[PDB]
Amino acid sequence: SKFQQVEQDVKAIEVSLSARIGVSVLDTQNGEYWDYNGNQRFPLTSTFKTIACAKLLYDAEQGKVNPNSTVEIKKADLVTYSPVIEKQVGQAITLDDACFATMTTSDNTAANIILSAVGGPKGVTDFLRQIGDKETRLDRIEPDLNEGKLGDLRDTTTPKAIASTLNKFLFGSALSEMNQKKLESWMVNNQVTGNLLRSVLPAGWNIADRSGAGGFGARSITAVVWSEHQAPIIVSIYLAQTQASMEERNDAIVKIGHSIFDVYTS
Repeated sequence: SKFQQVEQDVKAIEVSLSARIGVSVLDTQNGEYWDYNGNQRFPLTSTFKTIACAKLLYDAEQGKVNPNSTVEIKKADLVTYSPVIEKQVGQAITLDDACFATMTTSDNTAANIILSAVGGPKGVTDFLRQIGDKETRLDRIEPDLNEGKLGDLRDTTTPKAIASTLNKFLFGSALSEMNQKKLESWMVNNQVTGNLLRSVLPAGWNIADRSGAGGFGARSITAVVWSEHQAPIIVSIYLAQTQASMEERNDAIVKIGHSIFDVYTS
């Protein structure tokens, strides 16, 4: 009953936006969890980027790759929306800087550069299986992975699976404390989600997030929020197959986020 208002708000949105919507909330402090369509599948879109960069750090720890090695940027590699990389054609960028780029701006070419360095979609998926995520899967690179068609299993996750995976990445021991802080900082320094959860975040709270937008109205966000008096809470919100405008989909996320935060601020 704690999340009753949240459920009601999610139900109103699924009606008004005639959409498929899923939410998962994990309270690390007391081991509590709640979801609505938490086992349903939704397109990952840019929320996968966190996984690719987490794998870069993991692979680096094992010595599979040097995060400081550079990769040559060529004009033919450029894909839609690559603000950081489009200014560095003819130059070399380190894998670490490519992760900073894609995590803070969602730069798509930067994401493909990371994918080519960590075994591509197949390597990413195998990594997910190893950490215990049995649902999430990456199958294509940018931009094709954003198709978001109903029933397509490619490049999807469930609100609960990705929430659990983010929990392990940042608070488990798969990554060193150093790499956990690095991954966290990349999410904390995200520059492109000001109109989502950050806009309704309680005074004094912190947030590490990664969002996504794709075909057929796909919109989502995976975040971790916390404060001096509030242990980490993982939030996963996904919308799919809706004709709603981007503003309406952002509105949905801020309304749901607001209700979720209220559970803890009240």
